[PDB]
Amino acid sequence: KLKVVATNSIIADITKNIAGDKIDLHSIVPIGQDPHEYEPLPEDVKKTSEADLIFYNGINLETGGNAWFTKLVENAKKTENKDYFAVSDGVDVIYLEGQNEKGKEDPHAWLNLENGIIFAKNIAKQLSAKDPNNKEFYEKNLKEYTDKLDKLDKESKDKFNKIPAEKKLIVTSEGAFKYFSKAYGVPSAYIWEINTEEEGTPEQIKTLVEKLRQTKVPSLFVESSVDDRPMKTVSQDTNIPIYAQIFTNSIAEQGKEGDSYYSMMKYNLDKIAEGLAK
Repeated sequence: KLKVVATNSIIADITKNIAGDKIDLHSIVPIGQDPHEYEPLPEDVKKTSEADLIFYNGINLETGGNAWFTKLVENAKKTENKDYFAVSDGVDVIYLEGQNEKGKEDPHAWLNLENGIIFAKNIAKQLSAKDPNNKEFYEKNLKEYTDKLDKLDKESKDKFNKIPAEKKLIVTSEGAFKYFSKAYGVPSAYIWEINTEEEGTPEQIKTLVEKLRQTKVPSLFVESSVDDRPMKTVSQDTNIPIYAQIFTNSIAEQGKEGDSYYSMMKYNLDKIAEGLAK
């Protein structure tokens, strides 16, 4: 079978929904770990060296900081846009501090569903190019999968559009929800910016408290993958409850709620639409 490597569980899950058992699939970053600044293990090196097709997020997720993915493909003698492909190719990129420069792309594109669809379309295209025998199969799965994502996307947009606008603010610890904000029409507020060295300092917490005091936002949220003590402090200091934990950069373990890209997103969308309507 085609040997495929995905850098993280979101990409791997989307890939599974396109390819089913037609491929040999290895995922590098395990469920619940952070795909930024990961350390590949020997099995990852072996699988990537053997791979026919390699998918990564791109837009600086795996190539910033320690640039682990770059090191991995260079050692594996794999070539950009021949062996390995950024599944974010084609997304409408957001830049940190709104400054369009290479390296300032915000990586968190999958947190709106239109980009999950783009991810899937890129995955299907490259599976089909490397394994034409199964092209019809990949394309059928692509349509089914992207239909599923599109329905959820439209339903969620309809819900957000109904919420009184004074309540519409997505508050999280890290500013990782800017693509979500763009797509669903819900402005972002947060304790610390992407790629900040110190997470959850007194300066940062105070800043967010002072902003939220002037708002009517009814719920805050917290990422399952961050230390929740800064947001708990913000919650206490503003008297705004934390409604839910939400997913950011990983699906959940198999069998749990959110154990696929689709169900991860449905959980997020469901909890945030619920929480902001309070």
